[PDB]
Order: sequence, then structure tokens, then C-alpha cells
Amino acid sequence: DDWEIPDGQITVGQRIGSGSFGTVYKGKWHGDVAVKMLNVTAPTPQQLQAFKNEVGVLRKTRHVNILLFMGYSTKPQLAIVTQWCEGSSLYHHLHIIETKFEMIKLIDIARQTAQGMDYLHAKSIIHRDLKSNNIFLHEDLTVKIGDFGLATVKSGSILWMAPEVIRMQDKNPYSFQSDVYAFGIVLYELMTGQLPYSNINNRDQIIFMVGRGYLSPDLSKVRSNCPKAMKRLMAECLKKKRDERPLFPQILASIELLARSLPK
Repeated sequence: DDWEIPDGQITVGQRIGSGSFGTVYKGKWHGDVAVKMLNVTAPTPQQLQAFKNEVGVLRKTRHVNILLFMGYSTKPQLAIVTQWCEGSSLYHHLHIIETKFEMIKLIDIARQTAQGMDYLHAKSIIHRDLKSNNIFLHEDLTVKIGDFGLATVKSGSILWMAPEVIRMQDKNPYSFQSDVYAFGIVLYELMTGQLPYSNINNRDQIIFMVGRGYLSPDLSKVRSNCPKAMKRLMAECLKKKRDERPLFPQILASIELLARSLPK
């Protein structure tokens, strides 16, 4: 009980990243940890909610494929301490340093990610921001899903937004199915090694057309050595029509049955 780190025990160092929901630092609390803070001297009303919420969602997670939550702090300043990922984002590997994993290390990263996402959904959580940027490859052999800022229990990163979400249909577009779509865009970059719509350089247009249904991820460019069972699954997770995407349990089983009869 109480994951409120006793006061004045955390110590932040280098500055990793940031955004609009706080800036991330690399601190130290019983070893290396990633500390997410809110420096604005006085926590505004709405912000104190971004906090209480996230922390509230994180503490419900205890799974090997979810970034381990260790504790939160308030006194010095609002902070969320999580383990320190010793590696890099699936993004960074694929699109910045262009790492070349075998088709086994890929079908695995897929398996693991879906393993954790299946977990979050059972606990009835919706991520709402799964990207190849929030998936870190810990120790270069462990998938850690992270960034639960927008997670719920029922951001110019539009490349992973299901169409029903971009089109901001009504007021509750998000759903397990929306997450299954973002999982779809990741299998995509795992299999193609590239981001979608790389040939279009206008956000408004991509956003528009993708929600309108005119534009869609080119499937004809998945590796030669990509199992047919997989390419077929990828397209199912990308279905333009929300209610036809499989849920994770199914996705998990597939990625697994298509994992045995590989071969070598």
C-alpha cells in the first residue's frame, strides 16, 4: 500500500525528453529510474488530474511487458518514477538507426507487444497512444509498453490513430479496437521497416484522407520473408471498419500459431 515515495529521496539528473504533459529526466531512486515531472511551480487544477489519473492507471499494472511503475511523489513536485529502460524505442531502432532484426526477432517483438496489450485490456485499460515510440526494447530483448499519459479505464502522432478517432466521430471514439488499429500500424513498420504515408508531406491532408477513408497504408511493401499468416493479420488489424478488427486475445493466438510452423 501507498507508492508515495518518501519525500526528498528522488534525485533527477539528465533531461531525456518532454512534451506537454511534463518533462522526463533520468534520476536515481534505489538505482537508475526514469522520473517524469511537472516543473511549473504551482500544479494547476486540470493538471493535478493528468497526474492522479496516470498514477491511478499505472498502479494497476504488474506485467513483464509493461514499463514497471515504481512510485510517485508530490511534495517536492508532481513526479512519476518508473524503471529505467536500458535500450531504445522500437521507433529509434527501425527509423533512426535502421537496425535490422531477423524475421524472428520481429515476429517476437510483435508477440510481446500484443502480450502486454492483451494484459492491459484484461485489466480493462485502453492505452490511446500506442506508437513505435512508446515501445522500448529493453536490454535489446524485452518489449516494454510505456507512456500512459492518455491511458483510461472505461499529441501530433496521427500515424497510429484509427480512422474513427481522427474523424473524432462523436465523443468516445477510443476503444480496444482503436488500440488494435495502432497495433496494426506497428506490425506495419515492423514488417516494412518504414512509417506509413512516407510519400506525403502534409499533415492536414494525411489526417483528413485517413479519416475520410481516401488514404490507407500501402500493404504491397511488406518484406518477402514475412509470413502470409502475418500480412493477413496486419490487414485485419487495420480494417477501416472498427468492429471487424480482432481483439488482442485473438491477435495473440494468431501471432503464436503462426510462430511455430515458421521454420528454419
